[PDB]
Amino acid sequence: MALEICVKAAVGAPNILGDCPFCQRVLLSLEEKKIPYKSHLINLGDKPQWFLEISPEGKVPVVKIDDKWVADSDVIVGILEEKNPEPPLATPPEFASVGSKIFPSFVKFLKSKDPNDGTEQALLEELKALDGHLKVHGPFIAGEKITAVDLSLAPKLYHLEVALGHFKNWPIPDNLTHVLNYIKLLFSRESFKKTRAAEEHVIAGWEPKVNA
Ligand SMILES: *SC[C@H](NC(=O)CC[C@H](N)C(=O)O)C(=O)NCC(=O)O
Repeated sequence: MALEICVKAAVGAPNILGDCPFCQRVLLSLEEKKIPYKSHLINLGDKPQWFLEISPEGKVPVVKIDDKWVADSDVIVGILEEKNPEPPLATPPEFASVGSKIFPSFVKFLKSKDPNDGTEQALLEELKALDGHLKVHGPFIAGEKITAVDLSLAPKLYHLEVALGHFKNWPIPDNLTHVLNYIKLLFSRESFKKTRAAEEHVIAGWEPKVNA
């Protein structure tokens, strides 16, 4: 019965969330559904021994759906948006084609040993290719409503705004007229606003993950 979820505790502050935007996806779909769940803050620097019985890689996120474990957040989202008591949302439209390039390229932006100044010249055209069709639909990165492309990207855009803001506060121009207003929606709803990490505890989670 029920839903139990294991998620990133902050570095040094085990009672709050820190850097794992992949955990923030799982909170986002549960809070869009408003469905009852139970959350377990895992310290990744000192992992509970029983946590390997839930996640064989020792990673977060991992969940229990009806007490049965599921790891990796794109698989966890795939099962939650297909096999749950609230309506299923596992429908990827055309926005998943560009969004699946943005998905790793915005993690590589936060790991830009390979220059971000050269990478950004592709990211502006990735954002234009998404935004040019999203401005026909209006509100969300999957179109008229939240589906898999918001669940793939929404916490990663807020994580870029915070963690890239610490050294290269990269502006979204008003020509990206969906993207620049969609970032303001991350401070709203149950689905985005409840999932917002403490912003120092994103930055102090992300620094060693420029390397690791
Ligand atoms: S976010 C911190 C690490 N998790 C992941 O990177 C999850 C990637 C998956 N494909 C996903 O769920 O989407 C993590 O748990 N690191 C362990 C550590 O010891 O820090």
